[PDB]
Formats: sequence, C-alpha cells, structure tokens
Amino acid sequence: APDQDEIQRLPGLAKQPSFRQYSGYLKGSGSKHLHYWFVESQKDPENSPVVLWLNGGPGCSSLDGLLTEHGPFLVQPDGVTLEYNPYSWNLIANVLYLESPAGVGFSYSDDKFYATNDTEVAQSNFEALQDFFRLFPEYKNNKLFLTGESYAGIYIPTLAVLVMQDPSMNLQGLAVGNGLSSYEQNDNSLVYFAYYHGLLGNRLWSSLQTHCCSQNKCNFYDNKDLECVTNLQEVARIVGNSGLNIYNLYAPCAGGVPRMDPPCTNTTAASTYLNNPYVRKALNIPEQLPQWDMCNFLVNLQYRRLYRSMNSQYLKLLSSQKYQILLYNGDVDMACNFMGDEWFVDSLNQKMEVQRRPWLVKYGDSGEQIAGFVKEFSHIAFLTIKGAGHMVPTDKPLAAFTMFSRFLNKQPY
Amino acid sequence: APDQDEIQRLPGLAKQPSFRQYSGYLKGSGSKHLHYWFVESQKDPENSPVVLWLNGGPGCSSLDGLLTEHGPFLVQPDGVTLEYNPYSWNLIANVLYLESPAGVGFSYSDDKFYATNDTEVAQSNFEALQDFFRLFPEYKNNKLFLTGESYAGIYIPTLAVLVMQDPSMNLQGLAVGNGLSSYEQNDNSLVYFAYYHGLLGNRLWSSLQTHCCSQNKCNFYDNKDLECVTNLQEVARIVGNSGLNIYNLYAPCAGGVPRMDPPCTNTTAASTYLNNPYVRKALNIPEQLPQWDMCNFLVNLQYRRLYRSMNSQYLKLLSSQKYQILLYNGDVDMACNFMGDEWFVDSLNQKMEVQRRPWLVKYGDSGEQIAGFVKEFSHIAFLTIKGAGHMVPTDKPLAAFTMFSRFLNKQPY
Ligand SMILES: *[C@@H]1O[C@H](CO)[C@@H](O[C@@H]2O[C@H](CO)[C@@H](O[C@@H]3O[C@H](CO)[C@@H](O)[C@H](O[C@H]4O[C@H](CO)[C@@H](O)[C@H](O)[C@@H]4O)[C@@H]3O)[C@H](O)[C@H]2NC(C)=O)[C@H](O[C@@H]2O[C@@H](C)[C@@H](O)[C@@H](O)[C@@H]2O)[C@H]1NC(C)=O
Ligand SMILES: *[C@@H]1O[C@H](CO)[C@@H](O[C@@H]2O[C@H](CO)[C@@H](O[C@@H]3O[C@H](CO)[C@@H](O)[C@H](O)[C@@H]3O)[C@H](O)[C@H]2NC(C)=O)[C@H](O[C@@H]2O[C@@H](C)[C@@H](O)[C@@H](O)[C@@H]2O)[C@H]1NC(C)=O
Ligand SMILES: *[C@@H]1O[C@H](CO)[C@@H](O)[C@H](O)[C@H]1NC(C)=O
Ligand SMILES: *[C@@H]1O[C@H](CO)[C@@H](O)[C@H](O)[C@H]1NC(C)=O
Repeated sequence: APDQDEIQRLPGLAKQPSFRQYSGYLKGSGSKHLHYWFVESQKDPENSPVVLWLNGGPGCSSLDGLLTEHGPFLVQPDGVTLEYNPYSWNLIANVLYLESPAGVGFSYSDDKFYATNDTEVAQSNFEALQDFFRLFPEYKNNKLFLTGESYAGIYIPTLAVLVMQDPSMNLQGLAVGNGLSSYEQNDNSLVYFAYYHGLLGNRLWSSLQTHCCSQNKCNFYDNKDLECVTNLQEVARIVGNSGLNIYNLYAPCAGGVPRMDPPCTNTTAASTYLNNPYVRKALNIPEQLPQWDMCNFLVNLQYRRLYRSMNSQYLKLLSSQKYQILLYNGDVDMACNFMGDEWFVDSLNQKMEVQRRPWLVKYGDSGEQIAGFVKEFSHIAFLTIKGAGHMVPTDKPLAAFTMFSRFLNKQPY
Repeated sequence: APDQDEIQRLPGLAKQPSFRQYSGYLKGSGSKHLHYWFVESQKDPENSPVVLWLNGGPGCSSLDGLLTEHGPFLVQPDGVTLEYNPYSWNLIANVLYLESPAGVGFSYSDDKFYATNDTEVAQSNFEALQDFFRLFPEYKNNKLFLTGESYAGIYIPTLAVLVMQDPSMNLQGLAVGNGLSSYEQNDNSLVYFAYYHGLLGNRLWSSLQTHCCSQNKCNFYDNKDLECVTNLQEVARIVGNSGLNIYNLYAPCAGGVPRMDPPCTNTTAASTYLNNPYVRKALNIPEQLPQWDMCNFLVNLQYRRLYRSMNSQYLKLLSSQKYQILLYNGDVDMACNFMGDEWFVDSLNQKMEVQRRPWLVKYGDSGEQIAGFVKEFSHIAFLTIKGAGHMVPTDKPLAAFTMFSRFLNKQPY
C-alpha cells in the first residue's frame, strides 16, 4: 500500500471510516495517469476479493459509481454532506473505482491528447491494473473481479481478455450492469421495447414492420431501406429526444422537458462535492488539473468505437471455464435494455444449467418480493432487476447488493 | 336532495367539508337497493357536471374509488383518519360513487339473491340512476358523465346504451380506466406484454410462437392446440400466480409471496374505517346489514359474464356523435394492460383527429414531464398514464386529475 495515497479525513463525514481507503494515480500506457479510489472491505480486507468498477460513457467517471451507486458513502443533494451507504459493495469487497480513460474526471496525461479507442483503453486499463499490484502487492493473491456498467460492456470483456493472458493476476470473474454487449441486438431490441412499453403506437409500428422487416425478422440495426430509416429516426426522436428518461422510463427527466452531462441526469451534487478544493487535497489530487466533470465531452466526442459485438471476447473467456460471468440489467432502462443483453447471452450457446425463474429479496415488513428474473448457464448467468433503470444500485440498492453478494460467493441467486 | 341522507359529521375529519354530501339508497330492479355516496362539487355544484363512478370486480366496491383513489378525502393506514385529497375529482364535479351490483359493500336486496349478470346489472344501474334523479331533481339539468374502472369497462358502455335511450338524462360522455373492453385483445396483448417486460424468456417465447402462432398472427385467446394450452397455462402462472403484482408490475405485492380481497391488495385501511359503527351511522347504513368488504366473493363467484367485447356498444354510442368518450390505462398494469385497450380503440375505425403524441403535467420543482401518450379520434380518445398501475388515481393522482379535468372541459390533453 502506498502510504502517501492514503485518504486521511474526508470532508462531509460526521464520523471517520472503520476501513482504510486510498486515492492516487496508476500508470497506464504512454504518459497517461489514471486516478483511482480504493475502498478496503469493511469485513476482513486480507480475505475479501478485489473488485474493479468501471463506469462507461465513454468519457464518464467511475466516481459516479462510488458517490451515487454503491460506494461506502453517497454524496447528498447539498453537494457537501456524505452519508454512509448500508448497501455498499465494499461491505464484502475491496472495490477499486478507476477513472478512465485518460482525461475523464481527475485522470490526465502529460501530453493531454485524449482521443482514444477501445483497444488503446483496454491496454491502458490493463497496464494500470498492473501498476496497481506493484503499489498494492499484498492484494495480488486476492480473488479478482472485473465489474462495470454501461459502455463498460465493452471496456470489461476487452480488458478481461488482456487479464486472461496474465496468470500473475488472479482473475475469478466479471460482471456487467446494463452493458453494451452488441449494438445490433441493443438496437433491434430497443425498438420492440419502445412499442411494447407504449411509446410508439400502431401506425408507426406498422410502418416499421413494413419497411424494416420481411417475414418476421427485422433489421432495425443497419437497414438501408430509406423508408425504414425515416421511421427509425422517428423512434430515435421519441426514445432519446422528446422528454423521456432514457436511463429509466418511469422516472422524471431531471430539470423538466427541454459541458456534457448524461441526459436527464443532475450531476450537481457530486460535482459540487469533488470540486471542493479541500476534497481534492484529501484525495491527493494535484492542483493544476481542470475541474471535475462526471463526463468529458472531449473524450466522448473524440472516441473511436471499434468492437461492434462482444461475442468473441465472451466465448474466449468462457472457453477456459475458470471464470464466473454475470450480466445484469435494469428492466426499465432504454439506454441498454434488458432484452438486448438477454438475447446476447442466449446467443452465446452455453450449456443451460438452471432454467429461467424468479429471484427474491427480503424487505422490512414487505416480506419476500420478486427482485427480478434469472437464467443460468455454465459459468454465465443473465439476470434482471425489476423496476430498476440504467443505474441499478441507485434505483434498487438492496437488490443490487444481494445480487452482488451472491455473485461474489458463487451462490445461487 | 333527500335531507335525511345528508352526511352530518364524518368520523376521521379534523375539519368538516365545505361541500354537501349525501349517503343512502337508490332503488334498482326488483327488490334491490344500492348504496350511494354523493359528493357535491367543491366549486359551484349547480354548474359542475354529474359524474357516476363505478369500480369493477365484479363484486368490488365503488367506495374503494372514493376512499383510496379520487374522493375528496382518503382513508389513512391507521384505518381511522381521513385526510383531504388535493387532487380529488369532486373539486370540479358532482361525483356519485355507487356500490353495485346488489350485495356489494353496503348494497343489498330484500331477497338476498345476489347471482346476477351483465344485462341485469346494466338495467339495475339504469333504474338506480333513474331513482337518483327523483331524489335529486335539481341535478337533472347538469352535464352527466358515466365513469368507471376495471370490469366497469363492461358496466359502463352497457349502461350508457340504456342511458342513451332516455333523453331525460343529459348524457354528455363516458370514461373507462384500465377497462375490460375485449377479453380476446386483453388476452393476446397480455402475453406480448409479459415477454417484452421480461417475465417469459426465449425458450417459452419460442414455444408460444411455435404452437400458438402462424406467421403474422397469434391466438393466445382460445387456441385449441394442446401444446399451446400448456404454455398459456405457464404464462398464466407467471403473470397471475407467482408473486408479481398483477395490478402494478413494479410494485411490491401486499403481504409477501404466497373473504375475497383483490390480489396483492391490502384492504385493511378502508375496511377498518367503514365497519366503524359510527361511520355506518353517519352514512345512514341500516344496522342489520353484514360487515363491509371491498369485494363480495358471492357476487363474484355467482356472476355470469355475457358480453365478450364492447365493440357494438361503443360504435352504437359513437354513431350518435353526441358523446365524448375516453379510455385511459396505466401502462404497468397487467390486469387490463394498456395495449389491449389501445388495440381495442384502434380497431373501432374512427376518423383520426390528433395523431399519437406525448401529454404533459407540471410538477413542483420537476417542471413539465411526460405523463403518458394520447391518440385522439372524433369523440373518442385513448390515453396512457406512464408508470401507473390498475388504479391510476392512486399511483398518479395529479396526472389523473389533469386528465379528468381536461376531459370534463372538452379540452386537448
Ligand atoms: C340474466 O339475468 C336476467 C335477470 O335474472 C335474466 O332474465 C330473467 O330470466 C329469468 C329466467 O331465466 C326470468 O324468470 C321468469 O320470471 C317470469 C316472471 O314474470 C316468469 O314468466 C317465469 O316463470 C315461469 O317459468 C319458470 C321457469 O322458466 C317456471 O319454473 C315458473 O313456474 C313459471 O312457469 C320465470 O320465473 C325473468 O323473467 C327474466 N328477467 C328479465 C328482465 O328478462 C336473463 O335471462 C335471459 O333473458 C330472459 C328474458 C330469458 O330469455 C332467459 O332465459 C335469458 O337467459 C339472464 N341472462 C342470462 C344469459 O342468463
Ligand atoms: C487505436 O489507438 C491506437 C493507439 O493510439 C492506434 O495505434 C497507434 O497508431 C499510431 C499512429 O497510427 C502508431 O504510431 C506509430 O509509431 C511508430 C514508432 O513505433 C512511428 O515510427 C510511426 O510513424 C507511427 O507514429 C502506434 O504505434 C500505434 N500504437 C499501438 C499501441 O499500436 C490505433 O491505430 C491503428 O493501429 C495501429 C497499429 C496503426 O497501424 C494505425 O495505422 C491504425 O489506425 C487505433 N486504432 C484505430 C482503428 O484507429
Ligand atoms: C440539481 O441538484 C441540485 C443539488 O441537489 C438542486 O439544488 C437543483 O435543484 C437540481 N437542478 C435541477 C435543474 O433539477
Ligand atoms: C395492511 O394495512 C394495515 C393498516 O393499514 C397494517 O396494519 C398491515 O400491516 C398492512 N399489511 C401489509 C401486508 O402491509
């Protein structure tokens, strides 16, 4: 452990953490330096696993994950106060929140060139994970899981493949929340999603079927029919550009119906907090670096997307059969809808183990409830979180914790 | 106005109502006597319309409507306290909550034979509405709307047809919330609903397609394929009989995962309240009558369903073109899912007026939001309430009030 990176007193806490936590920089490729925030397991660090968490974007910060999803403490609406999180993932794991790629959040490079791409980012994360274990050698033995969300449906499998090549790293599994595994399945499934969740109506549905579909197999992905395109554009406008919350359809869109924030998202609370000069100091951030933003428009706009499907990477990770894989999805998200990933998993053709069923969670007074549905295959499970959006741990923390706990512990869901 | 039916001091109110309200009995057919609860418009009774509200079941009470959906006051969880409702429908209307048919709630008949059927109930309500105006002659001029929910998708159109025949009654329109307009469309649409909301998965979806469907149409209603039946039964089990809240898919099921209550519904609050002997007295209920239940198992079990589709009744009501009709649906309800009714309306073939679009509601701080989608035809509109279940005014009162206000006032939604 690099002592100088230790986080001493973090502004906004009434009482200090019972666990150690560190914040500093990992070396990536070239002259890139990625900001990390490591929170030790609240219960026996030396024998709790090591979890990497990556938020997607591309261009968005993994400190959102910490501060608004499943960190030990969550920033409150005043931008100043932090409250502990009873459902935090670091209750049972050492969680490494990594701001990546170069330029996102407090991460930078010496040359400040932040245009990048999937292969470069993968390599960058891999090298940063390497640099991590040089700094934290006592955690080289721990079980190592790679977890992410959103565009990290690309970051994580591509990374995992590189990790798979290094047997010094003790990779045990990976989990992806509302991930982007395949553009084609995501795009085709979203359109069905839109109709059957009441956004489209029959004239538009008919047109779509007519122009984009022959004999009950649709192309809403890369269809060249010009009448299909005109309708896909309409769908795109309804879903993404007309007042709905794309991250969570049943939630209001932050700030009425109309720097890069994610859409329908208020990022004030977290930004206010992390730009506090005393917070930057507590987190060993060098002063000269620009303000913190949840996402970087530059990164996102300059980002070159190369992989069109994670089918290879997942089969390549499944072939070895050392690795336990989970894809979970909020079933009211339209950014990466649950069905797209259910199709993606089903089309991996693995040996079915447990048939598709409910899975439960115990609530105070409410008793047991259905938290979602789960379909298990050999080493790979698909699972939904009923009534949760793009950011599962925010919408349904308890269900998210349960899922995660049962994942870490090789247990049935 | 029958003075003796006036409600004087209603237990559970801190301060007495500014509006008059009456509770007593209307004569139906034979020896049947239906309990009513009439709440005068809070704003100018003499020029506010007359609204009939019927809950469905069959066998369930319209006092649920009053006390838990859109009455001037709603019973609170202690079963004792009533709190005023700022979104109450009697803000702008004279709402007549009618317990029907004979045997439901405080309604009875001298002979106590409560087996009945759609044609008899229609006639019974019609005659009770007649008896109403004998008792309340000063309301014969007022605009008269017929509104209901649930099985009242049958009660209301069938009633309306009888009302249509009597020009002494000033019928101006009717509205149905998550109504049962057609068993076939309800049933076929529910199955798509189930798959695309993540409850079914692909093995079961494939089977269903294979056995219940040939190329561009499914029969999930009355299909005779024995392999189709086995799968429809599985769907029926998942949707209705396995822990989900059929009234609202994203809500917990009241009282864990396994007198007739509705399923997943806690009826304690209202029952506790209405069985209070002082409440019965205040509401001029004769003592000898049995306890109040939100639904009557006898009624429901002995009930004979005759109409299989309201297509005739609606066209018959639309032909005249004196009548303004609304069908609205919560889009997360599985009892009477929104699509079934959207299909039902679309298949009425009326002259399209306004194309399908969003409709908005203003919230405190949140600004304008999308409350749902609306598709207008001449004299008949279909409209959804996004994120609302089977009981719209409970899940989304403000949206429900707005909708209703805009309906009463012949205004665009
Ligand atoms: C939905 O429910 C309504 C109301 O109950 C039914 O209408 C009623 O049908 C019943 C019998 O089904 C009729 O009962 C009759 O009452 C009259 C009184 O004047 C008598 O003429 C008659 O008594 C003779 O017949 C009895 C048996 O048939 C004998 O045992 C007696 O001794 C005596 O000889 C009998 O008691 C009601 O008159 C009738 N009411 C109304 C308002 O119509 C619906 O029944 C349908 O419509 C009816 C006209 C008739 O065609 C029924 O067969 C139909 O089913 C009922 N609908 C359905 C689909 O069940
Ligand atoms: C994705 O991003 C990576 C990293 O930026 C790109 O690879 C890099 O491309 C550079 C410029 O094309 C390469 O620079 C060369 O370096 C040598 C010195 O060793 C110079 O003498 C030479 O003049 C170039 O400047 C760089 O080597 C390369 N880096 C790595 C780690 O491979 C990548 O570009 C694509 O692949 C590489 C291998 C090249 O062949 C490019 O032509 C090609 O576009 C980016 N991927 C895409 C699809 O754009
Ligand atoms: C965003 O959050 C801040 C801090 O929580 C709050 O004061 C503000 O009202 C929010 N802004 C909008 C546009 O909703
Ligand atoms: C039903 O409501 C009553 C009072 O409103 C309450 O005492 C009881 O615990 C409730 N049951 C459930 C399962 O919520």
